[PDB]
Amino acid sequence: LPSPILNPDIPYNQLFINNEWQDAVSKKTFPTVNPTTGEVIGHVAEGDRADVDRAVKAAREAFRLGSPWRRMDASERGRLLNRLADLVERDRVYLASLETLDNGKPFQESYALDLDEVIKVYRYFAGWADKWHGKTIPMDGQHFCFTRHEPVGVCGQIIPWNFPLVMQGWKLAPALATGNTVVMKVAEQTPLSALYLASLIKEAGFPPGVVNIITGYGPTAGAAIAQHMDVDKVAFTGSTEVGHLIQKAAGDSNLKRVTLELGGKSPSIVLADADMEHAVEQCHEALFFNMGQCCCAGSRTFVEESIYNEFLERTVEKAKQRKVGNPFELDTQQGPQVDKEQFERVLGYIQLGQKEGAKLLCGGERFGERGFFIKPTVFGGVQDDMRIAKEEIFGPVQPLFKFKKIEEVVERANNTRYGLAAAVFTRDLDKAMYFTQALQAGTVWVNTYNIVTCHTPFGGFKESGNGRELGEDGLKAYTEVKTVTIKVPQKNS
Amino acid sequence: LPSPILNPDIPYNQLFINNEWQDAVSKKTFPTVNPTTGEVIGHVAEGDRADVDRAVKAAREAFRLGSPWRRMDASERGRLLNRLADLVERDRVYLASLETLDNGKPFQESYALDLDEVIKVYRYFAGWADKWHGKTIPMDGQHFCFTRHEPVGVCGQIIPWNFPLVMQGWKLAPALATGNTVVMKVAEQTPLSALYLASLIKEAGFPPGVVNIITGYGPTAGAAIAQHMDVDKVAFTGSTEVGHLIQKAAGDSNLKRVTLELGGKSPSIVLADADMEHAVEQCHEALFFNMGQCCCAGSRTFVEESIYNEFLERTVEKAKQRKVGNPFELDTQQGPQVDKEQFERVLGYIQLGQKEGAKLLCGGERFGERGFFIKPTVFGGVQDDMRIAKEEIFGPVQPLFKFKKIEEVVERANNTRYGLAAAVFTRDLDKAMYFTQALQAGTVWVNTYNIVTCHTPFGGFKESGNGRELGEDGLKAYTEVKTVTIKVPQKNS
Amino acid sequence: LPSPILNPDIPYNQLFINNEWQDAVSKKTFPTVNPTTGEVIGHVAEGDRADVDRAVKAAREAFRLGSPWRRMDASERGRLLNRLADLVERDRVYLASLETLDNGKPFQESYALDLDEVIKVYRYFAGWADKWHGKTIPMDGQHFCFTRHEPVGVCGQIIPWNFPLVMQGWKLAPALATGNTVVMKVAEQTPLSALYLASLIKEAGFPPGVVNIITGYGPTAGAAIAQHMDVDKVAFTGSTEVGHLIQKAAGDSNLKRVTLELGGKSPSIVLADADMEHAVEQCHEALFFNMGQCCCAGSRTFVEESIYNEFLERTVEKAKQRKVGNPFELDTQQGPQVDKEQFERVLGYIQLGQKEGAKLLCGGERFGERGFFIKPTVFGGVQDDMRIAKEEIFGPVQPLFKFKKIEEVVERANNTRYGLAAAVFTRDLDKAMYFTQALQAGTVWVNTYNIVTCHTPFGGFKESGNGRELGEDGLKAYTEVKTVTIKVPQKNS
Amino acid sequence: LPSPILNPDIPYNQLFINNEWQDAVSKKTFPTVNPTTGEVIGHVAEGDRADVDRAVKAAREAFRLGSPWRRMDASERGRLLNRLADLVERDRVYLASLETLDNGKPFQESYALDLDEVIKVYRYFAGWADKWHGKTIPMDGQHFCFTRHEPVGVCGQIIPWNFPLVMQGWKLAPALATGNTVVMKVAEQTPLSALYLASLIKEAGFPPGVVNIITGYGPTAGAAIAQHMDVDKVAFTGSTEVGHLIQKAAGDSNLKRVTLELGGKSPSIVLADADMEHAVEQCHEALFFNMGQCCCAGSRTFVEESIYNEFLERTVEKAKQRKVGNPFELDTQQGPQVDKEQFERVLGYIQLGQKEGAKLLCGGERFGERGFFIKPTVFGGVQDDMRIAKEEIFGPVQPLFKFKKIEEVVERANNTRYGLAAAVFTRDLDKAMYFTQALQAGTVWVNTYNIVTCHTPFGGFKESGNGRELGEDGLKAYTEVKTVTIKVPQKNS
Ligand SMILES: NC(=O)c1ccc[n+]([C@@H]2O[C@H](COP(=O)([O-])OP(=O)(O)OC[C@H]3O[C@@H](n4cnc5c(N)ncnc54)[C@H](O)[C@@H]3O)[C@@H](O)[C@H]2O)c1
Ligand SMILES: COc1ccccc1-c1c[n+](-c2ccc(-c3ccccc3)cc2)c2n1CCCCN2
Ligand code: NA
Ligand code: NA
Repeated sequence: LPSPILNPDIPYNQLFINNEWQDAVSKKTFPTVNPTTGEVIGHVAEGDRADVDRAVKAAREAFRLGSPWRRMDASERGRLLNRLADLVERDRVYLASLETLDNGKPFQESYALDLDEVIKVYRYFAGWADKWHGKTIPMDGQHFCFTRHEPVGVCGQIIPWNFPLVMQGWKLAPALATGNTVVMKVAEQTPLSALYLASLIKEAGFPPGVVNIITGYGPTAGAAIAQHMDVDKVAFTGSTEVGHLIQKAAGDSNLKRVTLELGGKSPSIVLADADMEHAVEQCHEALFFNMGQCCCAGSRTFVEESIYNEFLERTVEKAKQRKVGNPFELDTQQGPQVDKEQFERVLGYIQLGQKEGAKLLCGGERFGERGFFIKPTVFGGVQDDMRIAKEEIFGPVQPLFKFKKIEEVVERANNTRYGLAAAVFTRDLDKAMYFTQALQAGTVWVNTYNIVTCHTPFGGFKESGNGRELGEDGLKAYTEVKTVTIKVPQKNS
Repeated sequence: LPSPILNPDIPYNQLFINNEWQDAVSKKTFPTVNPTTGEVIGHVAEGDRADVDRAVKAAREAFRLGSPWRRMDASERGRLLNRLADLVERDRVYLASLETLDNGKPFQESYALDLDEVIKVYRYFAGWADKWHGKTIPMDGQHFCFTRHEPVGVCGQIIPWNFPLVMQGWKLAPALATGNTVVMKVAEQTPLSALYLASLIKEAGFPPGVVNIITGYGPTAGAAIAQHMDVDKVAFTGSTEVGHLIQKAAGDSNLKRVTLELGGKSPSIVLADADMEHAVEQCHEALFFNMGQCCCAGSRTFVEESIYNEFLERTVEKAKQRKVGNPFELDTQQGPQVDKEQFERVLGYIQLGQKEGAKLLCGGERFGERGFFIKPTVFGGVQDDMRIAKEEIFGPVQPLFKFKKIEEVVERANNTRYGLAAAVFTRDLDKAMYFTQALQAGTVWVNTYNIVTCHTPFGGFKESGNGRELGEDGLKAYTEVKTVTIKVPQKNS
Repeated sequence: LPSPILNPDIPYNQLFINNEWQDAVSKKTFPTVNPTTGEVIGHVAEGDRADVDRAVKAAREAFRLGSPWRRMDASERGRLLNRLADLVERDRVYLASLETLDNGKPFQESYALDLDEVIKVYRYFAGWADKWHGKTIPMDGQHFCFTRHEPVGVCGQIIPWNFPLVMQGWKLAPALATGNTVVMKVAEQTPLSALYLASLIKEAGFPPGVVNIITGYGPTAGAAIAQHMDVDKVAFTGSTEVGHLIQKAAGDSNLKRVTLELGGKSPSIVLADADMEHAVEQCHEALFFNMGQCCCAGSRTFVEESIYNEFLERTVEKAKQRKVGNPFELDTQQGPQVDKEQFERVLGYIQLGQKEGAKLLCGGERFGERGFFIKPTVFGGVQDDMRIAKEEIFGPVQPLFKFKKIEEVVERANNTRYGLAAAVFTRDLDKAMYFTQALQAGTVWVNTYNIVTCHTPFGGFKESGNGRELGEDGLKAYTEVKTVTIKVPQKNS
Repeated sequence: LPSPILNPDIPYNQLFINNEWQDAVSKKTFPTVNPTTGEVIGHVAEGDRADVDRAVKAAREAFRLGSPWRRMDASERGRLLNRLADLVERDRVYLASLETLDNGKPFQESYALDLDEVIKVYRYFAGWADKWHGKTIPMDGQHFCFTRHEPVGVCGQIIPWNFPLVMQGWKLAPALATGNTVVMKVAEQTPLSALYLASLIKEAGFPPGVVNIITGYGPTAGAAIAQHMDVDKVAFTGSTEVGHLIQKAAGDSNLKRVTLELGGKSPSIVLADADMEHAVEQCHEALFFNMGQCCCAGSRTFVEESIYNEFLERTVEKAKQRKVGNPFELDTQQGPQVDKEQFERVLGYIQLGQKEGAKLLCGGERFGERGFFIKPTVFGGVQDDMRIAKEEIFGPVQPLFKFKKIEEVVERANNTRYGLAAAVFTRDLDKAMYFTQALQAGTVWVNTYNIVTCHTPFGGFKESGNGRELGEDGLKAYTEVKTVTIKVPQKNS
């Protein structure tokens, strides 16, 4: 509910390396475009391989035995994370406003959702810093055996544009809690907010080199991180397509540890006994949240025969009702899509939907004639074999599906190489308990959707990812287990 | 459906101490009665304080730093518990016959349920023996910190008669897996099967004095254990009143650790939307299982008012057809109560129910003319103020209660000093999820009853207990935690 | 290093109940005496049983199903704890000054040690609030099984006078992190600091009733808590003597869960290969810390033959060197003892030491003639059979012991009903590894002493206590495990 | 000292698929050679991609939702793994004889070490099967949240020849305990013992297609598994170079999860204050154990300069007396290398060491004239730049290095792309504690070597691996975590 800053000052537009604001070696820059107007907000440094090298070198120095970062109490890593949270909260209006400027998401979402979870993810992992225990192990023989939960080391972190601050949090927070150093490559489309955050990292007191931020393109900077021979781990969030190239690059370089957080085509499933009104609203936001550009979006809405006409009819009405407009307006629900390419990609899929024989129920075209706005779009009578049913559209397009039986809707929902998330809406206990086992997805929701918090481990089955972020389970990926085994004069229980 | 052994060889009738069969210092015996016939089976050693002191010395010595049992690999404690389970399997028919002889439960229970769980509990904890890890802890300062999950030491174990072999296993399996030594005091009513198990403990290869079994009366042998200045821990399963005393003896003697597993007045709650046929059957067996002598018996049946009369009629029907008879007949559903005293107590409670204004619906008197059999009894119209509603009857009496609202039946189910168990029957997701929170009991079942296995932590809220047994959580009471904190020259993460 | 407030305003001197400052029902008060001058600082409310009843009633209302405290996110319990930390830090000079006024400990200790650990313990458990997970359990049959880690409920907490704020932290922080409500009875000798803290609890935003503070006497208020029929748990820190009465009272009342943190006579053990200078200094502070009034104080210093004369000689010199005086002076190392009784108790033990044939090497008498100061006192040639060797003196008296062999010093160190802590000083690996297994104490230190932090579980073997505080292990005592078990239509791995 | 079986019956020479013995689709075989004699033993089926596809279909079907293996109690997966261990015990002499026949290791190794660990690993993981718990998570909002520790699914398992039975067990035991299905590709050099184990898997009672064993070449059969679009996970133990490829095949195919257990150049480090006799013996056996063909072989021996010459002379002495000969002679300490190719490779490295300027001290050529035997070889004067210092020789060659300072030898021990293991020999507490932190390897030993058991997480830093095997930590790679988040009507703590 506070009011935003409509023309924020953007002091930070350079590379953040070893706590110093820095131009690319090449001195090159590249523009970021405000998607609500189509106009150039400003220019940021265009980092390439040579800048990744400087960043990796600094993060390596910060990770070396006896560095300040390695020697500080685990609890001091906690306090630093906690202070960062406090700084984010202090500058919450600014940060959420900058997010809306650069990303285009509504300011209500940006302030009340994104920034809130950013603050929480930093606070949450602040708490884990000194509670991530190893084991003492009653092994055979005259031994004292235990494990250390050491950091894995220099982590390369690559994130997308859909939730810039949140995706940065998800990566930085657990990596820092566990004592790693970071070289992070943020999306080309949304470089600004992450840079203001790096100023807060400096203000918070993190040693130089522990966090380094690189703005630039994916195939240049990013491939440089994935391919780098002195990066111990890459944590990648992005398209399934690019995921394939990251795991390859790891095998091609130095066998760096890999976590992948990838695409999805997540099914919401409404049984006939569900609270209709609630299921229609949840499935509606399941897809339309963040202008359809959420990775775990409910992008296939499956609906039982007995209730499909009513469900369809109310869903259409909700799409038509959703406020589209300037995201700085408090009641805007859908901002523009992120850029020209994403915008045309989505209109292309709308066109494709119709060519394939899917029934267009509303929208289906540009909204207005400035920026990259698209009318909320719903498709009826979609079938499993259609391109719009199999591929990640990543936009405000809701395809509806009809089903009769439980066995059928399980098979159809799981018949995909994706497996990021899934949801069921039902009043019945046994049905809900069965769906939680049957659906092949990293997160299964019951009578809700998109409830991903700092506490909840999150990741794909199959080609939606490899490994888990958030919660206690999110720490494993940032941990290199060492087993210490010591000969003792006598063992006793 | 295997065949029982009737009137079999019973060599073990003495105290098991430091792996040698011994009578009490005073040379006394006491009789044990077959509840089916009413006839004395044999006499058994009558342990008192001087015998307990003997057993405590044996336990203390087997637990001394450097002993075989302390120095042994944790995995070998595993292999021993597993050998024990193999031996119980080999002699399964003999033990199931012996329990039925001495306690009175049907051979179909004794063989298929009791003995199966006994094997499973030695087997389950055999596996925990070498997996119960301490922690490495990234504390402040220039320190390596870790914890050892050491055994507490000499553990006094006092069990009841209702599941003589199961209760012995619930005690011995976790205690030995964590490497303690045991002085066990078996119930006076059911001494025989626990002594035969002791012969297998010896055959398995447990060092002398690790397990020490004592037969005797509670006020002498039990109280010597609870009051002993060299018992490190008491684990007690029995009556709430005796539990009060056990806790007082620990405070009056040596501040030994105390786990208490006490009585219940556990409610089964049947909502309007439940599967009627299933709910009737489940709540019938919740009470009458093991002749109403189960600690977690569903000894109050609360039923929603719209389905009350239907549930009532079906419940009386099912009580009228329960097969009462000789427990060696493979199809007897109900054996005799365990001794004269228990039999008369339950008859007293039937009478009491009638004088309080509760409607007797069936049974309500002795069955037959030899042994200690009671007809399955059901009461209707029961109120919360009645003594049969408040007190643990511990026999074949099923009181039925009527409720209208959710909020009313939670208050009434929880309005008791007890909290061992509870159960709900419903098809509704939301209602099930609310009751699992709202009911104050250590185990809440949904659409089932009495499902307590080696994996499931079991114990009481309020005066139904202190601590938990079974599962990983059952290991905590048998652990003394030692923190070890060592100056190191330089700490790195 | 900041300067203290020498005459702090003491606005809070009443009972804290349901967020309201409150006189005892009786309107009675009792004085607290400044131990450095012998003069009455002021009067606080004298709570008795009737005031405990009002406190318990309020904490019960705050714990009821659907209360604000029970419904708030676990993470909001974290934030509240974290804000409390922030408030303690804000008012750190005041609080540490008030502690020195009422307790008499040096302001350097009070500020740099006590207050620091108070801030950390609140911050540490703030982090645990939303990370204390239960289990999902792959049990036998067609079941979904999991455990809830519910709060145990209304916790009675009774603490001593030696570290008023710290002992309050150790109790409040984990109890609140896990969602319990509290009725706390603080020591009669040191009521003031805990009351200022309760104002911070209110300022932080904790719901009314969640924390209640009672000032008053042990046998009146305190026994009332231990004996209370609606208190679910008592956590007691105090004398072993009173511990016995708490566990009794629990058995005598409602079987409330009991944790006991009791006395000690902890041995430090210096082997011949230890860094002499360092061992002399560590063993010196091991006892003399907090004027000898630390519970885990190294109150028996065992020293190897080859090095005893040198060790003795340097230890004596350190005792004589230790600055005694006004605790508000920055370089004071030893303040006065807490009150007249403790003061004479210690001088009594000094007298007793000499009567028993122990060799007085320095001090042995009052220091000056105002307040309750005692000269640092060391005894040579102490033997295991002397009263000064067996009993908790709780003052600035260091007895030295000589030993030859490792087996011997193990037996002598463990030959006591106490077992709170222990320490060894040695350069040798195998020796250190052996001592960590052999010594029967809840904390074993290697080449240091008194390193107890929020991370490190802490408690007695034998009659030094029952259960553990601090670290992850500190949460178990404040947890009531509930096992939920649900019948499902089909189980799959 | 039990007696081996020479030239025994070997019925199993084909593929094990869906519990039926089958040849390859192409009907081809390949030979296996006895490294002792040099003579062909028998021929074995040559699996290729079409055979793998067959095996993947069998694994996929046994893993389908609702199958016997999915629906089975976790505890029964336990009991099956345990039956398997009983059967391996029954046929222990036959298997130990068969491993010695096919691989060449001494029967004293094969019987007493290898087979013992195999039994222990099936036994250890049998116990984990029903104890691998997920979590209940007190997340934000009106939600019950929990995790399921589901199996990842079809697991491709590729093992080497150096410990044919041990490596098979390290793979199958954890994977089956967590309820996966397996397609295993056994080494071409050592196919026989793994097929006999398959006969016991069938006798134990594992459902069809749960375990599927394939004999064949790496580039065909191995690569079909790593590249298959329906294998969910690859676990690979072998060479670093092949590990690179495995990681690339996963990225190029279906983003299957990858665990890699790769090569080493693990250093043993002997400080001046170490037990000389013990250190010589330990570092000698660290290298020559299993004929120098142990992944974690102590293949660099760094020795403090003050004790260098003494250590050198004693080490050559111990190399000169190692009993080289027929591995059925019970007292042979060293069998032959495994095949022609390995034999020539190691001879090449001996020669290479001489041309680089390293002093040959003993052996350094073929032993005898039949089979593939090499004399124990030691080099002195070795430098870090030499190829024998950098490359994994994987045979009976012990390079000796000289160091002065602590800081120097950590840098040099860590200066490698490898990090499987390391070890220190010292009596000093502080020095041991520093090395356990400072060395970059997944296992650090202190005053021992090669102590890897079922309890101890094992794996590489850097290019020695990704992830860990053995212990509780080894279960994580075989787990797909599912978060389940359910709307509830009211949340209470
Ligand atoms: N293990 C630990 O964590 C730890 C820490 C600090 C102090 N201590 C111990 O505390 C003791 C010193 O403090 P203390 O003298 O105040 O001990 P204490 O036993 O006299 O009193 C402790 C607290 O309990 C109260 N109390 C006294 N009698 C009571 C009764 N009958 N019922 C209920 N409460 C009663 C007191 O008022 C006080 O608040 C020493 O033995 C010391 O070793 C232990
Ligand atoms: C608030 O402090 C305590 C409360 C109870 C028990 C022990 C301590 C304690 C004593 N100590 C001390 C105090 C003084 C010394 C010391 C030793 C040698 C020379 C000077 C001071 C060491 C530890 C600590 N702590 C706790 C926090 C960790 C840091 N240190
Ligand atoms: Na932009
Ligand atoms: Na005072």
